[PDB]
Parts: sequence; C-alpha cells; structure tokens
Amino acid sequence: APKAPADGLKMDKTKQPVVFNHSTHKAVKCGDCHHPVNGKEDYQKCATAGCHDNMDKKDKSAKGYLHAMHDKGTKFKSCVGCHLETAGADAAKKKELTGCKGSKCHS
Ligand code: HEC
Ligand code: HEC
Ligand code: HEC
Ligand code: HEC
Repeated sequence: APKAPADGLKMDKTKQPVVFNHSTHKAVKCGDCHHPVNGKEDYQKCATAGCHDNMDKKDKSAKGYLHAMHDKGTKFKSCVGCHLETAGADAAKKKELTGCKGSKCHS
C-alpha cells in the first residue's frame, strides 16, 4: 500500500501520451487498478518487465499494454471499459471519456 502520486502523471510509452490524475479517481479502490498479482495488489508501473510490456497494438494477452488500457470484457475494468460504464448513454460524457479523438485522453 504505497502512496498515490500527484496529478499530471504522464503515461508516455507511446506517441499518444495520456495524463493520469489520481485525484479524479479517488472514488475508485486502489486495488481495482493496481490489481492482484500472485495474490497481492501490485503497485509497479503497468508496463514493468513481465507485466503489460508489449507495445504491439494487436497483442490482446496479459502482455498487451494497449489492451489493458482500452478493451472491454477484461477481468479488471480498463480505462475505457470503466469510462464506458460511467458515461452510460450520455453522448457528451462518452466523447469526453471514451473518444479516440477529441477526448480527455486523446485530444
Ligand atoms: C486506476 C483507476 C487507478 C486507481 C484507482 C489508482 N491508481 Fe495509482 N496509478 C494508476 C496508473 C494508470 C498509474 C501509472 C502507472 C505507470 O505505469 O506509470 C498509477 C501509478 C501509481 C503509483 C506509482 C507507480 C510507479 O511509478 O512506481 C503509485 C504508488 C500508485 N499509483 C498508488 C495508488 C494508490 C495508493 C491508490 C489508491 C489510494 C491508487 N494508486 C489508485 C491508476 C490508478
Ligand atoms: C505485473 C506485475 C503487472 C502489473 C504491475 C500490472 N499488471 Fe495488469 N495484469 C497482469 C497479469 C499477469 C494479469 C492477469 C491476472 C489474472 O488474474 O488473470 C493482468 C491483467 C490485467 C487486465 C485484464 C486483462 C484481460 O482480462 O484481458 C487489465 C485491464 C490490467 N491488468 C490492467 C493493468 C493496469 C492499468 C496496470 C497498472 C495500473 C496493471 N495492470 C499493472 C500483470 C500486471
Ligand atoms: C473506473 C474503474 C475507472 C478506471 C479503471 C479508470 N477511470 Fe478514469 N475516471 C473515472 C471516473 C469515475 C472519472 C470521472 C468521470 C467524469 O465525468 O469526470 C474518470 C475521469 C477521467 C478523466 C477525466 C478527468 C481527468 O483526470 O482529467 C481522465 C482523463 C481519465 N479518467 C483517465 C483514465 C485513464 C488514462 C485510465 C486508465 C489508465 C482511467 N482513467 C481508468 C473512472 C475510471
Ligand atoms: C483514456 C480513458 C483513453 C481513451 C478514451 C482512449 N485511450 Fe488510447 N491510450 C490511453 C492510454 C493510457 C494510452 C497509452 C499512453 C502512453 O503513451 O503510454 C493510450 C494509447 C493509445 C495508442 C498508442 C499510439 C501509438 O503510439 O501507436 C493508440 C493507438 C490508442 N491509444 C488508441 C485509442 C483508440 C482507438 C481509442 C478510442 C477507442 C482510444 N485510444 C481512447 C488511454 C485512452
């Protein structure tokens, strides 16, 4: 159980970096994102060696970095997956939280 970093955290493993703010996700349990690995919630960087370290856009295994941030039907809600539920039928929120362009993730 480490300490939540300050906002402005830059996820920049790709050419479309995204800023993650812990403050806006205060209502979400730490473990929902820093999920269990070998029985214990893991707080290492998502793309740590052995984790989601493959940058291949088509890798849908546990090694797929982009898969972990965008896809639905995953064991743990991904960024987009959780945002889809949050936005519901609200088209404005869907654009803001799940859009591939013109969203708060990818301008
Ligand atoms: C998802 C909705 C998250 C919630 C809720 C919490 N965190 Fe988080 N955190 C998240 C991401 C996407 C990242 C970036 C990881 C990366 O690959 O760089 C982080 C990062 C951290 C870190 C720093 C990791 C490092 O660089 O070593 C820590 C220590 C951390 N987060 C802690 C933390 C705690 C204690 C939370 C709840 C109280 C918590 N986070 C929630 C995503 C999410
Ligand atoms: C290695 C130590 C990892 C770290 C750090 C993170 N994850 Fe992970 N993830 C890892 C494994 C081995 C697994 C599967 C665990 C299982 O019980 O099956 C996963 C899985 C996910 C998933 C779901 C994948 C799917 O069902 O297709 C997501 C969405 C996911 N992980 C996201 C995620 C994020 C955003 C992380 C950083 C905040 C993160 N994980 C760290 C291994 C490791
Ligand atoms: C739920 C389980 C979530 C996961 C996983 C992630 N996010 Fe999220 N996020 C969530 C909520 C409930 C909200 C607020 C909704 C609203 O209408 O404001 C958000 C908001 C954001 C935002 C906008 C606010 C901001 O910090 O700029 C962004 C850009 C954002 N979230 C990004 C993000 C990323 C990159 C995630 C995975 C790495 C991610 N979120 C996961 C709920 C949840
Ligand atoms: C936040 C909730 C996001 C939304 C909405 C979408 N994406 Fe995303 N994307 C997100 C993260 C956390 C990252 C990684 C940031 C980093 O640099 O580490 C990404 C990355 C991508 C990339 C990589 C670009 C490249 O270099 O090839 C692609 C291709 C991408 N994202 C596509 C994409 C699509 C198709 C989306 C709509 C369905 C979309 N993203 C939304 C977070 C978020």
